Amino acid sequence: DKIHHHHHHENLYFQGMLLHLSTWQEVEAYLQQSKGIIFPIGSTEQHGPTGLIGTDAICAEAIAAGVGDATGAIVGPTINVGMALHHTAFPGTISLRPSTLIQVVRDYVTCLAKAGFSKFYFINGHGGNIATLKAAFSETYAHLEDLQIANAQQVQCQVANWFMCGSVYKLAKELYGDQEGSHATPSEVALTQYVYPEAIKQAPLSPEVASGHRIYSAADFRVRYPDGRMGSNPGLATPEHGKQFYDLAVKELSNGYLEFVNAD
Amino acid sequence: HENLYFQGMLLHLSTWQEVEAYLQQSKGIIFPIGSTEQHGPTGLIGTDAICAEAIAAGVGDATGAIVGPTINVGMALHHTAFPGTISLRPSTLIQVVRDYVTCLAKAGFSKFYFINGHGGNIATLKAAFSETYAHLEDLQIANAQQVQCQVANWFMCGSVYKLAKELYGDQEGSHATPSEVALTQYVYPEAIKQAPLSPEVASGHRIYSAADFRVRYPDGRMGSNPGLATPEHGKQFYDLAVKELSNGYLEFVNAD
Amino acid sequence: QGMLLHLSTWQEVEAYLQQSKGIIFPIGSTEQHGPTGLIGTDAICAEAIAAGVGDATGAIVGPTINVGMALHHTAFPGTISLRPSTLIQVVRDYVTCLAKAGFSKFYFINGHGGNIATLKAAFSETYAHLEDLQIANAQQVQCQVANWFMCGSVYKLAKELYGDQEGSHATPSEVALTQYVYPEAIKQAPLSPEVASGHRIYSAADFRVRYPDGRMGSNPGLATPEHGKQFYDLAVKELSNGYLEFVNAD
Amino acid sequence: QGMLLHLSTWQEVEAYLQQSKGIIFPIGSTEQHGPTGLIGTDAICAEAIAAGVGDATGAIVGPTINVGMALHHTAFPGTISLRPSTLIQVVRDYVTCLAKAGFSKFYFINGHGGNIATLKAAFSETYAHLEDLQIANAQQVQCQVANWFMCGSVYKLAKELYGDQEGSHATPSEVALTQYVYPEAIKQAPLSPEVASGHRIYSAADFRVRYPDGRMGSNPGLATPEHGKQFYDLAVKELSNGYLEFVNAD
Amino acid sequence: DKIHHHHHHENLYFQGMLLHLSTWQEVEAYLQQSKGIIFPIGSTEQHGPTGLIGTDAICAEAIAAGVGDATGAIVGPTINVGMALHHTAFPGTISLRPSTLIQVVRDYVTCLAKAGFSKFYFINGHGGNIATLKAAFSETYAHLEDLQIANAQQVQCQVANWFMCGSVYKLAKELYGDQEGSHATPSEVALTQYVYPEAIKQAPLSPEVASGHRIYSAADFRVRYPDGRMGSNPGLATPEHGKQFYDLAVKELSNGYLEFVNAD
Amino acid sequence: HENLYFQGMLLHLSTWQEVEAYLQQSKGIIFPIGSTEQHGPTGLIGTDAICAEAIAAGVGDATGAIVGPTINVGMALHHTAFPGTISLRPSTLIQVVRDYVTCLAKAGFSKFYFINGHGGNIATLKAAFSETYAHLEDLQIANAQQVQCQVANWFMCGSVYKLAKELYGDQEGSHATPSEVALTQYVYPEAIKQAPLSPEVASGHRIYSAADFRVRYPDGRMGSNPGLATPEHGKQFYDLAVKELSNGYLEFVNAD
Ligand SMILES: [Cl-]
Ligand code: NI
Ligand code: NI
Ligand code: NI
Ligand code: NI
Ligand code: NI
Ligand code: NI
Repeated sequence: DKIHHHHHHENLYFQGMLLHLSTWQEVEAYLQQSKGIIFPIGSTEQHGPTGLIGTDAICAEAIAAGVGDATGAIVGPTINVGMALHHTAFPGTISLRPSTLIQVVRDYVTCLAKAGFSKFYFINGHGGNIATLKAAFSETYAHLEDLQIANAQQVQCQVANWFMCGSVYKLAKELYGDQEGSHATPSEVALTQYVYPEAIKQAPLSPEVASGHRIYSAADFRVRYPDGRMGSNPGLATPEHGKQFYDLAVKELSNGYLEFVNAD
Repeated sequence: HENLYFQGMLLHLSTWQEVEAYLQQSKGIIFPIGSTEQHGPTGLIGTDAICAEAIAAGVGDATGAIVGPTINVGMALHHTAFPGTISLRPSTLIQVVRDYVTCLAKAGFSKFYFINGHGGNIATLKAAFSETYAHLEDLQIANAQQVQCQVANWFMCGSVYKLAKELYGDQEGSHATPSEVALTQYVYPEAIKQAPLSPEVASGHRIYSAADFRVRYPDGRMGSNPGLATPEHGKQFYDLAVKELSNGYLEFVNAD
Repeated sequence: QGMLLHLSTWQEVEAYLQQSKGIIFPIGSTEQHGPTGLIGTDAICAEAIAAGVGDATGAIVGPTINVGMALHHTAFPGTISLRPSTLIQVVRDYVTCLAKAGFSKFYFINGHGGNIATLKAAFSETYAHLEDLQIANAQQVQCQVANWFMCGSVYKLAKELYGDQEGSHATPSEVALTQYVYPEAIKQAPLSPEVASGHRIYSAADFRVRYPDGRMGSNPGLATPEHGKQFYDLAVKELSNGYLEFVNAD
Repeated sequence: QGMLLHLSTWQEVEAYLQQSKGIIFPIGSTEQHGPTGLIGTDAICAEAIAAGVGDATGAIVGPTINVGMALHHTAFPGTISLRPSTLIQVVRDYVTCLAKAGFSKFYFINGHGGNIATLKAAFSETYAHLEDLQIANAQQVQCQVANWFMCGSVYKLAKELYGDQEGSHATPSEVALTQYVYPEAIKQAPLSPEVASGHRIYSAADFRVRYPDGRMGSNPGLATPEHGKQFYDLAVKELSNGYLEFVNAD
Repeated sequence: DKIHHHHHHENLYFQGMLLHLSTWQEVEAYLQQSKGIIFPIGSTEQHGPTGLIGTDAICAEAIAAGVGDATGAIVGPTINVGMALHHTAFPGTISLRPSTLIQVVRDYVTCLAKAGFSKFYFINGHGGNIATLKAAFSETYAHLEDLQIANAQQVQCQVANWFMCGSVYKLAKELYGDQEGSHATPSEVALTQYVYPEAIKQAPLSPEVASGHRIYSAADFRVRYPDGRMGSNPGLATPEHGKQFYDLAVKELSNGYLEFVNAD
Repeated sequence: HENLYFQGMLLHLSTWQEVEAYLQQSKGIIFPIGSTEQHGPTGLIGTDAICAEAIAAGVGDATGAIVGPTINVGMALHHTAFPGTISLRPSTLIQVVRDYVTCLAKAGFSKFYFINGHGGNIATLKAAFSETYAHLEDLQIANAQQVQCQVANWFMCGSVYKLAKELYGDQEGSHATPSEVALTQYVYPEAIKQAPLSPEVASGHRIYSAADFRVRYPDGRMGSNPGLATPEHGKQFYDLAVKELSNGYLEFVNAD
């Protein structure tokens, strides 16, 4: 079909309750039952010769829709561009400054907190967002207090990193060992291959890959990691492994969301 | 029978090496930009992002453009008294646009075509374009003088305005319009909403604070009867918009 | 009838606020207007029109915003511009101060097309800020921009007198108005026969490549001060009616 | 001799820049000046003095910065103020635009004491910004603020005519100068015999508690326009000499 | 003595080479030999009934001076106020916004990078600074690139958290067990008692202490942790334990600084 | 023989419960604010922070004030062409001051006395005070109308200026002065520096860009012979400053 030609993506994403496919009256009705909302947050950045530039957004989005569906949580629109400053020496990377992302998060949370949302669960696909997100939460809490927003004291934000789930790390170790690496990992590439089997990329991977975890300026990054991979053999990925990572991430983060939303 | 061949690509479904190859033949990129805001009793909160994203995909598919990820939240401050609206400040959106365009300009992109679904974004976007040009000059980005941004508003296309007037007349209105709701019904037939619509609807175009807005427009509609929308009409709006914006994109990217 | 804020005492502004909540700001720009045009053109037009509207309506007229969003003209010497982000914070500051005192109808009489997008962005920023601050009248505060050069009567007279030679910048209509206001500062300079048509505006460096003498499509040699008085009187009449329709609306 | 930037073409500014790198900005404020003082006082004084200095020196005079840092006066209706942070970004924008064109001696003729600290902060911010941007003339760019009310001759005449009744705000010297410039706008209003002495300025709410009619220590009833002309002529002479010593220094 | 009445502090702090006790010519001479600089970073925040409001700054400062002395590193002036937004419901807490701290770090690093410093080792005493600091580094790298600062590509920042040293955690476990907690910990209080034996505080500690690690708004924080402690029995601290923590932290972070400054 | 009794306390050496008790009797707090900047061939980079911090400690010790932690980096942009200078932008320092004062004002502090060692901080600090008052009003902080900030510059004390003129005459100068270097020698006798000082020193008070500053003042001095400094002179400056600022603090905190 002309409009809808990513069928695996559509099966995974168009489940549960998306904010974008709801009316304001439906959101008002939802808010009688729950004050929780899930934001998928990723990145638009290089993922080596074979990785999708959207990998982090693709992963977060797909898992978030799954968690929404499993928990009854409303799922907001995906934050597609985050803090990816160190990947800007590769073309197609888009990044905000940390200071810009903090203001974006502040704006999102303030609008929704005024409506009565108080449990904000960010399902994150990009390690580089973690620090800025946590900073943004702190900035946001102080802003809500300064505004004397009615529910300010109740408003809570948490980031859940799908790639830090214990079930996910344990499977990646079992399948890929010390070739999982830190960026353009076979686990995340596996997941993208499951969501978008039509976009599986064929490209050579140099047989030696730069290792280590050191990340400074964009210019330094590309010198250290010339093809953009850190330590990783994404050629071990399969869409079958991808489904496994999807199912583990959704199960573990459904429990995590429910523990969050049900906590005081 | 027919085949389906897509000219362009989603940035998100491309590798850095595919982007590099692309920049050898073109310096253009399309961004769909919408909004997450109330659209009345029957309208999707995502309407403007859905319309932008679908049209932008169609234009990419007909022209060869790389299409970037959808900017899903925009300048919707006057809609914040209805739950589910998310808005950036204008000042925040200026810095987001500045950040997007600076990163891609450094890579050699120079023609940024924003396909917009929300009239509230227009002023802030144009302001962002001016701010960005001056920033690119300040940083002495190698291609700064060649970098061009344009906003194309699907709902201002002459063929769209004309078809809306034929189909809906004075019941098109200004917000939660049957033409935009019709497009969302075509795109997502299984998300078509049923709710009551009061027969009298507040008219006029005056928009100030969020709290004033909800008093003037109690259900969220401005002048509109989105109950007139059909997915069949939707397909006509899609086609008209994609044609016109495909020609617009190509006229822009090939201009000096 | 009308008063310049600058020529009023605070006690007079207090007395004014018992009878009206409206204030007019002239907003222009400091930018090149071709070989014969004044760098202050947009400020001059806006200031003079706003004074006349004040006189006709009894409105209080604030001080002229002389520097606006003119970034695309900075490749010509004498241009002064704010960043859009700066002008947003300027407008937010102006309106917050005056909203706190009781003003709630802000009518910006604008002389520069480059300001419009940034002003509309500034309005939206300002409404959310007044709500954040819980300013007493926040919900009633309204801002409107009125562009003298988009008045129906002004556009019509421009089209009748100059046709396609009006163009988009350094226009004979605005130059005519400035000749009327400052007959001592009427400029004579060469005007190359060739002038770029089209409306494309990007970086400042690109703008001067496209529009080498600073004009966009215009023949400002057609301007006379007699035409200038007609534009003045027309803009004052139409924006006097616009101001009153605004301040009396709900 | 001197030219208003607003009444010049870009070609005239280009010709000017072959002979001089200097520009004068009048900077004032929009704020209460007691029962008899004009809200535009500081702008009016600065604008008029700067015009006269331009005439005497051949300097180009930029458009008047009409709204400055007047936050402590916002409990009185009609005050307009920028935040210091906003005024910093305004000055940075002005000077960056003009430095790029070749201007390198920026002489700010100031009418409001409240601006001084923010202007000096703005200068320092601006120098670092021009260095960050590697603007061609960055190292040569200099800004100076000249406060007409701190001119030695002005202070002296004020002390001779008014003594201790000069005070610190809504002063007879500044009011005299405004009567001279706008004889049509001379105000009459009651002036309570009691007026607070002392110089303490904190929040806007505290300021109006301390200075209930807006005056600080002043008897502006002493002002005449004849005194106003003396202050005008003195400020023009001293700041004409100050401008020339500035533009000719290394 | 009248001017100098904190003698243990002075013995620990006035060693090695402090930037503040150097001329510009001495700094120029230093830069021929090394491009590294240590910043102590702490916080000004409540530390329970018995903890010093300066604890995080006191700890970072004292350890940084020790590391400077052991390594030959120049030690910059202490960043006394950081990101402590969640402690503001207790009087005497001072905090920056994350966005403000990012600009502070950007300004410090830009000035020093222009002079030729390229290895910035932040010895941190406050967990709440970590996210904002990492964000600030990223913002700073992109700023240095935008400025085309001569050494931009070489400039590296790292944060080293004294309380996350493996030798420190291992001693705290051995001495305090599960009464170490997360805030106003006996380990950090022990360290302050060693640096400032004259400022040892006597105050009652409620025998039950709120546990858990959840931190949201300042208002929520004080409800959760009424005396300001998280999980901790700082009454187990002694100045003798303090010396041990000081010596372990200096040894481990001297190795960490040397590994950092000597790395490519 | 003599005893030493200190009236006030360092905020850093106090508990939150001691601060609460203190706020029952006083709403005053002192901040030492200095700078990290070159001070010529013989001057400490920390001079302004050292002088502020020592004087502020002395004032606390004589008056009962709580003294906050030293603001060690200030507005020193014109000193950045000499290595070891650290400066905030004025705009950054405004937000730092705003953040400090907002947090402490919410706790009930209302008299903020800044003991300053660097003339370059004065303009930015005064600007910060105005910005902060407006911010406190915007936030409707309970004590906003009572919050007062003052800057006291030790080097502008009448008794300090007078003693400097007696001791050093026209060789005091404007930067890296013998009076400030003398105070640092008294405070830190073991950090006294020996380096050559050219007998001719550039005079005048003109300060613009950092690069201009180094051309005008090649060794960093403005008009000064800091070789005249002794720690004995230092003690006199310390004593004079602490007396005058102790009276200043008490006059401020007890004023309406
Ligand atoms: Cl982190
Ligand atoms: Ni990834
Ligand atoms: Ni819409
Ligand atoms: Ni014009
Ligand atoms: Ni005045
Ligand atoms: Ni701690
Ligand atoms: Ni000094």
